[PDB]
Amino acid sequence: AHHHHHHKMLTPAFDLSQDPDFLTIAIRVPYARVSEFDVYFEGSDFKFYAKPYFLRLTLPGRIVENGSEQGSYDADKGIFTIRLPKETPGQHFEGLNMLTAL
Repeated sequence: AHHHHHHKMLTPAFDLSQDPDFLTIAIRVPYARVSEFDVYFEGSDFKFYAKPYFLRLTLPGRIVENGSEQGSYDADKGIFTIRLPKETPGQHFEGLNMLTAL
């Protein structure tokens, strides 16, 4: 037997990874109705916009603003990736596996 639970802006699924220089956020946007996306970051705050998607995260550490962030999109897979430079090089961000949309 199957039971489905259903609980409009969408919150996108996403996957996180890191190395000592960057935090990488890969955002699943298959149902995007735009081909232009906007990202804002400030300290540990992260926002991503692409109608109908909105994603806000509080990151486990801070990101530096110096224009060195790296954005790219894969139209085949429907995934936007942003690499965000760590304010403290070598800081290992903890608990990424349980980070959840604000």
